[PDB]
Amino acid sequence: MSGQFTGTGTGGDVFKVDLNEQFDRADMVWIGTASVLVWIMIPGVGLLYSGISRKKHALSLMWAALMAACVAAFQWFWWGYSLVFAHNGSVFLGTLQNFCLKDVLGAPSIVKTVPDILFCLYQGMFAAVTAILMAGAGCERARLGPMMVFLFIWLTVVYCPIAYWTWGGNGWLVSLGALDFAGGGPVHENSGFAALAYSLWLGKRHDPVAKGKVPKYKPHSVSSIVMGTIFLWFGWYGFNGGSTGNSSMRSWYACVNTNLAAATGGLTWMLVDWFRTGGKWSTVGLCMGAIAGLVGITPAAGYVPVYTSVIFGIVPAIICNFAVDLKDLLQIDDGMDVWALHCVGGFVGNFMTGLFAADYVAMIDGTEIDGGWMNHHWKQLGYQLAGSCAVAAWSFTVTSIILLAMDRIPFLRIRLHEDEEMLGTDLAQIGEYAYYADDDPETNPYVLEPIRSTT
Amino acid sequence: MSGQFTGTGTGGDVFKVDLNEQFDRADMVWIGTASVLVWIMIPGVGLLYSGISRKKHALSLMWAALMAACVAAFQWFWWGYSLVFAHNGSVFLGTLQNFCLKDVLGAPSIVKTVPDILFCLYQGMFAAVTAILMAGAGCERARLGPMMVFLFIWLTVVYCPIAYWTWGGNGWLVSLGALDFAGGGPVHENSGFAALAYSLWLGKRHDPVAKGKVPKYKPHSVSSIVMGTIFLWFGWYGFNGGSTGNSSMRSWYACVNTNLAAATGGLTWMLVDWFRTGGKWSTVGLCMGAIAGLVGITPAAGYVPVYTSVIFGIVPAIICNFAVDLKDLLQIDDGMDVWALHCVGGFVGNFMTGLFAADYVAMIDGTEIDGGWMNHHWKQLGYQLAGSCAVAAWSFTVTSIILLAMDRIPFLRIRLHEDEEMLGTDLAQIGEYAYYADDDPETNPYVLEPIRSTT
Amino acid sequence: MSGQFTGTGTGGDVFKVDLNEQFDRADMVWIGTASVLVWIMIPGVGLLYSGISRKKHALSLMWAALMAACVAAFQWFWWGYSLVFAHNGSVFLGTLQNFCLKDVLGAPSIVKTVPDILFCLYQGMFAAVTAILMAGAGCERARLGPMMVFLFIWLTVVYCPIAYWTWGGNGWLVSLGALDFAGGGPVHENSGFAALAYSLWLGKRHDPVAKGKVPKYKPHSVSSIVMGTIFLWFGWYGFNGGSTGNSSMRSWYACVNTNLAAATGGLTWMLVDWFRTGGKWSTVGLCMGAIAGLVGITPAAGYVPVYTSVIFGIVPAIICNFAVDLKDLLQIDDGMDVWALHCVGGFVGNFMTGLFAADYVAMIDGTEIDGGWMNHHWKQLGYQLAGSCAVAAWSFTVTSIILLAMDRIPFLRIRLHEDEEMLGTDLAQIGEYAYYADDDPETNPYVLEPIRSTT
Repeated sequence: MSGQFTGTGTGGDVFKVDLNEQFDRADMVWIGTASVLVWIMIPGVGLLYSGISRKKHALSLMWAALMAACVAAFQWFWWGYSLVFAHNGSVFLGTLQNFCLKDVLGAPSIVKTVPDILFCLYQGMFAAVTAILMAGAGCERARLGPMMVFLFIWLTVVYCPIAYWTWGGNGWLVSLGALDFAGGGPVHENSGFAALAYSLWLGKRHDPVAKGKVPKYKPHSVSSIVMGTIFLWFGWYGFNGGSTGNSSMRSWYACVNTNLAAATGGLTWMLVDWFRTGGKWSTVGLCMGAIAGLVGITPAAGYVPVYTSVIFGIVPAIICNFAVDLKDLLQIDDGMDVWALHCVGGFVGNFMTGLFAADYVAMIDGTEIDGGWMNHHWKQLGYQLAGSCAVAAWSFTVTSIILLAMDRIPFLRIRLHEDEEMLGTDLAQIGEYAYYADDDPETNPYVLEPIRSTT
Repeated sequence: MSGQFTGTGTGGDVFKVDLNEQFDRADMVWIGTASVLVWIMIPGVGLLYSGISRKKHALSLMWAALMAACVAAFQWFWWGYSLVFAHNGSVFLGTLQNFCLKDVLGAPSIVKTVPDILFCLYQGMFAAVTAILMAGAGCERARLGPMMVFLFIWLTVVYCPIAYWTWGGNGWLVSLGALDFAGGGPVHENSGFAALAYSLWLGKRHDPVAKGKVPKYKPHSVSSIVMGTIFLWFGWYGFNGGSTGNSSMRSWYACVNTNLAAATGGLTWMLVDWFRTGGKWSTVGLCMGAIAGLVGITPAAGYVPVYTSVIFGIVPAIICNFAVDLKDLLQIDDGMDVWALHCVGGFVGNFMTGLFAADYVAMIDGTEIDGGWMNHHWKQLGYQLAGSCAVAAWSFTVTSIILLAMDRIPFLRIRLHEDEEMLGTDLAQIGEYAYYADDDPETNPYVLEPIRSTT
Repeated sequence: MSGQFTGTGTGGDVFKVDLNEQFDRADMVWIGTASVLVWIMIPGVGLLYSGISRKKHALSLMWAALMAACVAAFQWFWWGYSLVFAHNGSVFLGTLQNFCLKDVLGAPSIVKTVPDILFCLYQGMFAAVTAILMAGAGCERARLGPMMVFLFIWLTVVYCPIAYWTWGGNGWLVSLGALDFAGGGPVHENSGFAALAYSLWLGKRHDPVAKGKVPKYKPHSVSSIVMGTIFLWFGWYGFNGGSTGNSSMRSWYACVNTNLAAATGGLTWMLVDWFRTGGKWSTVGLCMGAIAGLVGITPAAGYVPVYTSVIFGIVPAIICNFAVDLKDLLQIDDGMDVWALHCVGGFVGNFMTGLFAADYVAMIDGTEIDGGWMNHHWKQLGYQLAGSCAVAAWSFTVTSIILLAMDRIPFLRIRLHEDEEMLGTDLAQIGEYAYYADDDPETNPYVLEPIRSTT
C-alpha cells in the first residue's frame, strides 16, 4: 500500500496520491467534451434513418435511439468496456478484469493521455452509436424485447472483438500496422456488414419499394433526415476530434478535415444526383453525401493532409451513391441504407487512408506512423485491406449466426415471419389490442409491437 | 490599491494583477462548457413536459422555456446570484452585496477552483432549469404576465434560500453535513414540492384525464418527449459533470454515473410498465425512467461508486412509476408529473446518497467527506433526511403562500377560476379576440391567453 | 531547416519541435469547443428564418443551412481563410498564400493564443453563419444552382474583405481603433445590408403579405422559430465566448453578457408588442427580441460592464421592433427580416459599443483598449461609425452588383422574373415535372426548383 502511480488497477490510492497529476487537465477536458458530443450522435443516427426510410417502420428510430443508448450503456458497464480496454488482453480480445467497471479509475488508459474512467466514458459512446446503427439497420418489423437482447449479444461478440483488434492494448490489427483513426472499422464497416447480414437473412425480398420503376429517394420525413444530419455533423467533431486523446492541434486539424469531408461529400452526392436525374436537386442526396464524407474521413482524419480530405468527401459520395442502387438489383430495402453508407463508405475511407496517410500529420502531436503511399510506404494499403477483410468476415458471419440462432428460438425471434404476425388493422378490431388503431408514433404511448397471430 | 489577490470583491485590480493566475485554466474551460450544456436543459424541460401532457395546454412549454430562460437570467443578475453566492451571507441567506452583479469578477467563488463570474454563469443555469420546471408544473390555463411575475418572486424567495442552504458559503445544510452533489435539493426536490403545492391549490380537481378508467400515458407529442429527453440527457453531463467545479477525473466519474443511472432508469421504468400492462412497451415510460435516473443520481453522482449508480436508476424508476399512479387516487393531473419525477425522484436519490456515498470517491479530486453507510457513517442518512424535510417545508409552504396571495389579487391571479374565463370557441366569435380561432401554437403568433369574461 | 518556432509558415518542423508548446492547451480546448458551438448556429439560422416567414418558401431553409455549411466550408478552404487571415495582407485584403489551406498549421494566428489551424476552424464557422444568413435573406423563389454560386462569390468578394478590415493582421478598421468584439460588422451588419440589397433589387414589390391591413407576425412554423432560437442562443456562447481567443475569465464574462442581453432583448420585444397590440403576447416577438439582443451584444460582449449588457438587449429590441414596420411602408417582405435584425441590430450594437466599452473589462485578460465614453474616450464613437459606414457601403454596393450581374446572365439568374417561371400547379400537370404536385418539403425528395416556362 504505497499507493504511488502504478499504471495498473485504479492507478493508485486516492488518499495518498493525486491521480490527476498523471494527466494534462486540458487533454481531459477535451475528451470529456468530445464524449458529450458523441452522445448526441446516437439520436442523430435515429433521426437520419427514421427520416430516410421509404417504408413506414412501426418502431420509431428517434425513440429507439434512446433505447439503444440505454442498452449500450448497460452492456459497456457490465463487460463491454472490459472486453475492449482491459489492460491484460490477448491479441483477439480483452478479459473480464473490469467487469461492472471494477477498478476503472485513474490508471492511464490504452490511450495514455487520459485515465481509464474518462476513456471508458468516451469509448462507450462509440459502442452506443454502433448500437443504434444496428437497431436502425434491423428495425423493420422488429420485436422490441428480442431487439434489446440482440443488441446486448451483438455488442458483446461482434463489436467488442473488432474494437479490441482495432484499439485494444494488444490488438492484432494495431500490431500489423493498420491505421484507423476514429474507429471506422469497429463503428462503420462493422455496423455496415452486420446490416448486410440482416438484409440478406431477415430483410423482405422482392420488396415493393425496391422493385420495378420505383423512386430511389422517397423519404418518410425530410425534417428528420436534416435534424439527424445536424446532430451527426455536430457530434462528429467529438467523434473524430477526440480520437487523438489530447488537446493538441492534431485534434483541431482532424476537425478541419472532418468539416471539409462532410462538405465535399454533400455537394458531390447532390451533384451526382443532379447529373443522374437530369437536373433535379436531391434534398436526401445532400444529407447522405455529408454522412458519406463523415464516414469516409473517420479512419483518416488525424492522418491525412487537409487538402486530401476533399477526396474523402468526393470518392465515398460517388461510390456510395451508386451502391444505393444495388437495392434495386436485389429488390431488398431493409437494412441496405446502413450498409451503403457505413459499409461501403467505411471500406472506401479505410482503403484511402492507406494511400494518403502522412507521417508529418500524425507527428503534429508526436504520434509515430510509417505513413501511407504519401510516404511511399506501399505496404500500408495491404494492412488496410487486412483490416477491412477481418472486419467483414467477423461482422457478417457472426451477425448471421446470431440472427439465425434467435430466429429459431420462438421468443427470441427478432422479426416474425410474414405468415405468423397479425395485421395492425385486424389487431385494431380486437379489444385487448385496440391501440393498434393508432399507427402513428406521435400520440401512441405504446410501441406497435408485432403480435403472433396465435394469440 | 495594491490590487494583489484579496479573495474578496473583484479579486484584485486587473491593471495590476492577472486574476486568471488564481485558477487552473482547464478547470475554467470545463465549467464554461458545462454551463452551455446546462443551458440547453432549459428547452429540454419544456419539450419533455409539453410532450408528456395528457391535456392540450394553451401555452406551449417549448416556447415557455425561452420565456423562463429570459426571466431567470434577469432575476439572477438582479439579485438571485447575490442571495445564493454572496461571500458575506448568514446561515439561511446571502445578501445584496452583488446586486446587478456588482463586483462579480475574479475572486475565487464559494467553489474556489472557479472565479465568481464563471460560477455566476454556471449556477445561473440551475436557477433557469428550476424556473422552467416551475413554469411547466403551473402551465395549465396560466396567464403569461402573472406567470412571469410568479417566477421572479418564486426564484427570489423559494429557490434562492434553499440554494443558499445547500451551496452558500455559510449554508446551514452544508454545515450539518448533508450531501447534495449537483443540487437535487434546490432543483429537483424544490421544484417537485412546489409543483405539488400548485397541484393541490390551483390544479383542476376531478380532472377527466385522471378519473375513472383513463390511460396513464396519453401523450401530446411523443417526438417532443423524445427531443426533450435528448436535450436533458445531453445537458445533464454539464449539470452533474460540472458540479465538481474542476477538470479532475471526478468530473468524468460523475458523467459515467450519470449515463448509467439514466440508462438503468429508462430500462427499469419500461420493464415495470411491461409487467403492469401485461406485455406492452411504453414509449413514454422509457423517457420518464431515464429522467427518473438522472434526477436520482443528481445528489450522488460525484460521491457514489460506479456500480451503485445502477441503483439510482432502478429504485427511482420503480418508486416514481408508482408515484404517477397517485394522480388517479387524487384525480388531479395538473402539476403532478413534475412532482412525481422531481420531488419523488429527488427525495429517493437524496436518501440513497446517505447510504452509498463513499469517501474514496469524493477523494478522487481531494474532496473530503465522512461518507455514507458505505463507510458505516450511519448519521449521514439523518443529515440527508434533514435536508429533504427542510426543502419540503420551505418549498411547499412558501409556494402555497405565493400562489394564494397572487390568486387574491385580480391582475396577478395566475390561473383564472373556471367561472370567470371565456371559452376560446366563443372568443373566436368575437372580432377583437378572433385569433383564438387558431388553437394550435404552430401558426398562431399570439399566446392564447386566458381572458376574463368581464370584458 | 532548424525547424524552431518561426511564427510563420507551418510554425516549425513537427519532426524537430512540438508546435503545441507555443500555446496554452486550455485556450485551444475552449476555442475548439466554441467552434463546434458556432457550427450549430448554422442550422439555427435556417430554422429561425424558415419559421418566421409569412410566405411559403419553396426552398426549406432548415435544409438550405446544410447546403450553406457545405458551400462555405469549401470556399473557406479554397481561399476564404487566406483572404482574411493570411499573415502577409495589405490593409484591405489578405492574399492567396494559404490557398487550399497550404501551410496552415502551428504558427500563432492573428489571434496569437491559438494556432492557425484552430483559428481557421473557428473563423470558418463565422463565414458559414453569414452564408446561411445570406441564403435566408435571398431564399424566396431562389434557384439552387445560382444560389450556391452566389454564396461562393459573395463570401469571396463581400465577406472576406469586410472580415479582413475587421480582423485581419493589417486591417484598416483595427488600425483606426474601431471595436468589434465578436464580428458584428462582418457577420450581422454585413449580412443585413446585403439582405437589404436583395430586398430592393430582387424582392417582390407590392407584396400581398406587406400591403394594407396585414398581420405583422404570421409565422410558417412557431416550433421552427423556437428551435432555431434555441440553437442560436446555445451556439452564441461559442460565438461570443470564443472571441477572446483564450480560456481566461473574459470569455466567461462575455458569456454572462451574452445571456443577459438575449434575456433582456426577448422580454423587451415582447413587452413592446404587448403595448403596441393592446395586450397580446407575441410568441414571435420573444424570439426576435432574443436574437436582437444577441446581435446587439456581439460587438460589445468582451468590452462592456455586465450591468450595461441589459442596454444591448433593450435598445436593439426596441429599435428593431420598429424597423420591422418598414416592411409595410415599402410593401416588401423578401429579405427584410434578416435586414431588420442583423443590419439594424448590428448597427445599434456597434454604435453602443463606442459608448460603453471599458478598458477595465478588456484588461480582464490583458487586452489593451482606449475604451469608450465610459472612459471619456469620446473619439471612439466616430471610429465605430466609420466601421459601420464602410461595411454598409461595401456590402450593399457590391452585393447589388453581384445580384444584378447574375440577373443579366440567364443560367446564373438567382430569381427568375415572375413572367418567365412556371406555376407548380401547372408543372404538376406535366409528366416530366409531376413531382411539383407535392408542395410540402417534408416528404418530397426534390427541391421544388423554379422552372423557366420556356421548356
